[PDB]
Amino acid sequence: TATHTCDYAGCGKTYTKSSHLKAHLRTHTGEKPYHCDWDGCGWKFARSDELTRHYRKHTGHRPFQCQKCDRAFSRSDHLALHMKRHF
DNA sequence: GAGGTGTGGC
DNA sequence: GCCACACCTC
Ligand SMILES: [Zn+2]
Ligand SMILES: [Zn+2]
Ligand SMILES: [Zn+2]
Repeated sequence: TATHTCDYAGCGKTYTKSSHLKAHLRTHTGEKPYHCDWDGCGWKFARSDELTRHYRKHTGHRPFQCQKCDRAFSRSDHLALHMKRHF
């Protein structure tokens, strides 16, 4: 039940929220509103969370620490898969 | 691990 | 719109 349809070149992809469609439309337009501000870096991204992932390459930030060993991860889904190895 | 992206509470 | 969740593919 998706009411927000993409009307670009007969794409037809449909989403549940308008903000989802607006983000998808960037695949057709090449718009990248989220700019890395790291010194000397000119990378830009269509989604804010893609920029977050990029910043963690600059900072080495790994917020998701495994509570059963010393390993840490930049993303929760990486940790979740690793945790299965403990059980 | 990384890239891409569909989803939904707020 | 922000943000992280969740899943697929490589
Ligand atoms: Zn489209
Ligand atoms: Zn950067
Ligand atoms: Zn572990």
